[PDB]
Amino acid sequence: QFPGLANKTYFNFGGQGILPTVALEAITAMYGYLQENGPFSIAANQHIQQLIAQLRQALAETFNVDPNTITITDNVTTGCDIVLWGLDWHQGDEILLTDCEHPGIIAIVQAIAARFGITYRFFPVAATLNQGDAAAVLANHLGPKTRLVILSHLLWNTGQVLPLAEIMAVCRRHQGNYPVRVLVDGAQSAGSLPLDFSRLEVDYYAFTGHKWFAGPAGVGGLYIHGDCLGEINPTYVGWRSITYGAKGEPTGWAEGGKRFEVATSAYPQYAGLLAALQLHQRQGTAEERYQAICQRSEFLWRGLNQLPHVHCLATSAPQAGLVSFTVDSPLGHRAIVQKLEEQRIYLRTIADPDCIRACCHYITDEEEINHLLARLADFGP
Amino acid sequence: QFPGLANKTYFNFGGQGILPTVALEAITAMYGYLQENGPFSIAANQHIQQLIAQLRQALAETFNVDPNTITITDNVTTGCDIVLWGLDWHQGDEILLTDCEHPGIIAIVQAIAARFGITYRFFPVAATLNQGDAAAVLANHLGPKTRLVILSHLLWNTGQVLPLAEIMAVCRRHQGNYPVRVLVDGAQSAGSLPLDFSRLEVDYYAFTGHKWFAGPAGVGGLYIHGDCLGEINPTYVGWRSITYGAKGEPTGWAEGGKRFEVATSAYPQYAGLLAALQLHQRQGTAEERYQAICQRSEFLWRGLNQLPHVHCLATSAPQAGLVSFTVDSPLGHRAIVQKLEEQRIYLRTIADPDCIRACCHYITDEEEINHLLARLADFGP
Ligand SMILES: Cc1ncc(COP(=O)(O)O)c(CNC(C)C(=O)O)c1O
Ligand SMILES: Cc1ncc(COP(=O)(O)O)c(CNC(C)C(=O)O)c1O
Ligand SMILES: N[C@@H](CSS)C(=O)O
Ligand SMILES: [K+]
Ligand SMILES: [K+]
Repeated sequence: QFPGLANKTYFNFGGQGILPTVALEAITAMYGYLQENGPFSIAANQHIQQLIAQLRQALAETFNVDPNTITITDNVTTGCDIVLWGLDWHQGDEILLTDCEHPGIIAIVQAIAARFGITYRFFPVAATLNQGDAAAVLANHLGPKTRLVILSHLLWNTGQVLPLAEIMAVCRRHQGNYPVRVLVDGAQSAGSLPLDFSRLEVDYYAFTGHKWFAGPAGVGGLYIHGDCLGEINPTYVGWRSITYGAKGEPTGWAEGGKRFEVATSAYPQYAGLLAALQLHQRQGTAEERYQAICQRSEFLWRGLNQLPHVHCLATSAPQAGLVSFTVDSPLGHRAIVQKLEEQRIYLRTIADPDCIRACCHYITDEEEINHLLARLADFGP
Repeated sequence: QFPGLANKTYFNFGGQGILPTVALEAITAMYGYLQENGPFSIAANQHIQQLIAQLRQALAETFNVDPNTITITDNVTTGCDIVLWGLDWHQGDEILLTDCEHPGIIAIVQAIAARFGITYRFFPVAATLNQGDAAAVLANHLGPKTRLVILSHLLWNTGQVLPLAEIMAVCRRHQGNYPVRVLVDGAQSAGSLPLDFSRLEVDYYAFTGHKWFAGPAGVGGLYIHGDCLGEINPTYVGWRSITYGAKGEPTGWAEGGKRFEVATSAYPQYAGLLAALQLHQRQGTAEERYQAICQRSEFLWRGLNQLPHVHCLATSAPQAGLVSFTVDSPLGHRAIVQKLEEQRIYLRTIADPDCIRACCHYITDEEEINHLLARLADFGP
């Protein structure tokens, strides 16, 4: 089902997943449908609307929520932009972000701070991978003007799964000028951790389809709890965002998540993500896949512990499929990742902390892990 | 090269262009390159950046401008959203729009009005298709508080080519509170009218590749004159928008137009637009192509004039490839467009004014036009 795995040793799912054959077939079939029946026509436009609704529904079912809470986007970042630019910020309002957030997300925050006169402070979570409590660190940083906390459910740099439920309680127990809300960056978590937003109570959860879900680059989504929808004003909008009047004029915002969708998008790619989502559910439940992912990451982590010059950041088994580690060598992590790539072994360098990250998916196997171990064994001080 | 033309009679280029074989080949080849070399790796990431640079450069050459003025987007609307949300609006600032702008664009202006307390009015341009002066109408509406004028270079509803140069001069000569700037919606003009931003001076020009340029749905762009760049603050941003420091931290904005680019997009589609652009230039100059488009639209227009129950909105030959008309019939224009599609003849209904629109491209032939005319003749009072 995943042809790209065969002639390589891939551990970069968190960067982009290997596209399954059913996804490529769906993409290709959609271009064909458009060429045959349109591309612009009553038939083609109806087929596109039906496709969009099917993908919105598939995502909704994935997270066990109502389709109205789902916005389709192009990537994780756009979901964060929609939430951050849509909040009715006031001068002096404060945003707290962990010290492990993506530089792109930090950039939106700086842009917001410049535009609305809000302020932002980081709180340290990287150091809580093996000890401490990230929820308690947050409690020690909440203030009177704190309105939004931004965190990645699964940290892209260290592989820690933040204690989201406990963190939500902490924010909800806080008595301040604002009911503290939390925007979750789910780039690594969605598609690997079992996520059920009925059971787990969240405010805003941004994700993408091109990483753990193994969809094509260019399609992602955003979840907004039904009760937080009214707090998010549309910013980037267009013809997909509105309801229409008698003369084709705008009369209001489209229902639910649609108000945040803009204009023409890569429709064939939506069919690709839908097909990939369906393939995963056929393999087993999110829970079974998650256990399989952990089985592989612990196997890799154990092997790495056995190599004398490799040092895993985590001192206990990985909580998900990310395994970060350093290598004692005169070379530097960037050179080591390049040398591994020359051997068709694919990992990624992490800037902070300075280390190397491997991603194990449920489709990763022991021979791949053992091959990675074999090649790393050669680096030394 | 344009396979989709066979077995249908297509006049919806303005909605979406028929994708050329070279474009589909380039899209498929890109998925293949990503499967073979990544999809996330040093090699794959470099190849994607190179592809992005090639597309930006090709767009730059298309309009005779420096690549630094080009932003890659997903559609026409996004370009307008970048310009509109990026300007530093103050209560009472005014935006003037023609009375023929797209509903999605009007909706952005409305969201802006609500958030910054700006105001907007329409100047009547529709009525200038056959008489009057749109530039003069603009002059009589220009005021001390007008900060920006939004207009479609080629009107999507009536097919009028607005006097952009004159209208630009009108705006330059004005003496008001703000130096008056003009944002152009080039959904219909780009790819049909010969456009040179070195010989034609514009401030902002939003376009897409999926209409007259015949690229895939999902890739477009925005031109911002260098003198206007600083006035546009990045709004939706992400990892593609910034430069990086030593610990991978944001250190400023990416070069030129890159700062308004967000995050992961459908890269294979970029290869598709690049290929469609290169084909579009393989077939004569923009002028030769524009003359061909007009030879086709005048032939349809003339033909429609001969049909007793059809009435073209334009009383002189169309200035571009759009030919709008009404039909005298109890059926209504939507039923007629549906019936035409039942015969694999593809046109579209326009909501204001109530009419039908046909798009003639340089690849449209007289047999297709004669076919549409034979079937249209069947309707009557
Ligand atoms: C926490 C997190 N947020 C946001 C993103 C940006 O992805 P989009 O392009 O979908 O907005 C990533 C991607 N990470 C990568 C690439 C990685 O860690 O290898 C991420 O890990
Ligand atoms: C003037 C104008 N502006 C903006 C758009 C929206 O395009 P994007 O999806 O690329 O933002 C269109 C679309 N027209 C159509 C569909 C038509 O003429 O049939 C348009 O004609
Ligand atoms: N290439 C950078 C972009 S920051 S989202 C990275 O993925 O680390
Ligand atoms: K070790
Ligand atoms: K007539």
